[PDB]
Amino acid sequence: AIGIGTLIIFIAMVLVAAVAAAVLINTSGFLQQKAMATGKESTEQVASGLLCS
Amino acid sequence: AIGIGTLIIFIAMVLVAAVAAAVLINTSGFLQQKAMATGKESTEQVASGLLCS
Repeated sequence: AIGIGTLIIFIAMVLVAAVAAAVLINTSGFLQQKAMATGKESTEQVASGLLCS
Repeated sequence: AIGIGTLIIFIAMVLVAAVAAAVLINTSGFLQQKAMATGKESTEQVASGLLCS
């Protein structure tokens, strides 16, 4: 009798961990974009300019 | 984390020293002209003349 239930709740544990992992993976992706963008943009700003002759 | 910023501000140090150097170089140029001019002119003045016979 006991055995049956153990299996069922095990399935839930798996799925819930999976769902949480998805958040972390996705979020890391979302940040990767902006992280790079900010650095490149900021460098181009400080480095570039024109000079009166 | 720290490394990133060090690089960026280094760039600024370079450019600011460059801009200051430009002033000194240019200014020296501006003075070179007048310095010479004054000497030549002044000599020609003291040396030249006419005499009644």
